[PDB]
Amino acid sequence: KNVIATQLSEEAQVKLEVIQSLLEPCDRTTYGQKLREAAEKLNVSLRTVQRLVKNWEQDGLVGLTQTS
DNA sequence: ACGACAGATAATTTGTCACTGTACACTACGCCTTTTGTGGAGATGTCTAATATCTACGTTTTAACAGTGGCCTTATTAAATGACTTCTCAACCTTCAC
Repeated sequence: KNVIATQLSEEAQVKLEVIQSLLEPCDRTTYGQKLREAAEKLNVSLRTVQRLVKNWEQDGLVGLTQTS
């Protein structure tokens, strides 16, 4: 059933801030650079943003917020 | 792309040790109520054998006397006594004697 995110920490808000920018509809000719302009503000390599968006789709806002 | 090798790295628990909040300060099984089955007199009710009493049952004994039954010989003549009965209870005249 439903899992609701609450008490998001500020680095999770940073994760939200990229996710809300990647939510603009894109294609391979646009994903790569619109990802990279986020990777530079995540300050971490592209593949982590891939796992971030993976977990975001896999679990939502509670996917980008770490589980103990 | 993603995810897939060996290894980094942010947790996660294990273990130290300075610090502090707290009890020890004697102070619950005890006060009080109700039910309740067991128990001790103690007034009262229960109801008999029996040793008379208390007359009668009537039943013996007495004597009094009543009735039955046996016996008792009968004659004559005399006497005494007491009685009974019957009969009787004249009257004038003549004759011879003094």
